[PDB]
Amino acid sequence: LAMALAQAL
Repeated sequence: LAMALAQAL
């Protein structure tokens, strides 16, 4: 989850 968000932003 943390990674998904980091990449999205």
